[PDB]
Amino acid sequence: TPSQIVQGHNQVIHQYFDEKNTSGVLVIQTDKKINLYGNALSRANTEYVPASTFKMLNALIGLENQKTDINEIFKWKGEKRSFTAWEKDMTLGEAMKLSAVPVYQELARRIGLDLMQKEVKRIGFGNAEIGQQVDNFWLVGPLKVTPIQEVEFVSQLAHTQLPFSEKVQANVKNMLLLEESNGYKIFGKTGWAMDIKPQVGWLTGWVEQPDGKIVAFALNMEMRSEMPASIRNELLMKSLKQLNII
Ligand SMILES: *C(=O)[C@H]([C@@H](C)O)[C@@]1(C)CC(S[C@@H]2CN[C@H](C(=O)N(C)C)C2)=C(C(=O)O)N1
Repeated sequence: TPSQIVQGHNQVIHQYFDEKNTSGVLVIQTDKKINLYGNALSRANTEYVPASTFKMLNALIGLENQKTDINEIFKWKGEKRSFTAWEKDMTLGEAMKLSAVPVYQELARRIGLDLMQKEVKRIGFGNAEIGQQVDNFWLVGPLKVTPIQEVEFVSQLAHTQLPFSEKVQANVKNMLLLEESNGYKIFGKTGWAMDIKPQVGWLTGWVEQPDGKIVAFALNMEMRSEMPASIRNELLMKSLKQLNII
């Protein structure tokens, strides 16, 4: 009789990250209970730059302080953008789905350094430090946040418990919908800080199950330039399936 290796979801997710030859953590929160998965659990309490995940908070601050509205069309003013898909006029919500940096730089500059630092410190996001550069403080420092802090933030968003108006949080939630099928909804925001070393990849969001239960997640991993952007989505979805969340 041979031995049998018993692969629980903890071992599977740890080895999912090992297979990509990188370090990563998946933070899960539901019913005010947080679980850690992956091959680098100490990442969960390490500060990283939020990169494009900060768009969620940018949008909340801009809508709450009436610097924009969900129907405003941000015009493409003619510079070569990083992707041709970004070279069009679009709303805040379309820019959220596309992670269209220049729209959120326009919004950040409307908010202004003063209001932004004060709203970020009021929310208590991460180390709550934005420095003097209002258009990149979430990409190159000084703002940093742990994956646990991101799961706590996004779970509050999903529950409309952040210190913002209900309608503002509801509108930002609708910008983050990624997938709907069979009574499940998945919301989230990817991020990838390429200019810092080591690079950091994010995928933060939540699942709404058919009975309404919310299961929030923050995936955080080291990226390398040869990786496809979809590696974050692949690792998230396989792990969510292994955990029976979807
Ligand atoms: C968000 O974090 C990031 C901001 C910081 O620019 C943004 C908008 C770009 C990317 S992907 C990035 C651009 N092209 C690189 C690439 O694919 N290769 C081949 C290295 C990485 C993202 C993202 O989340 O994917 N968002």
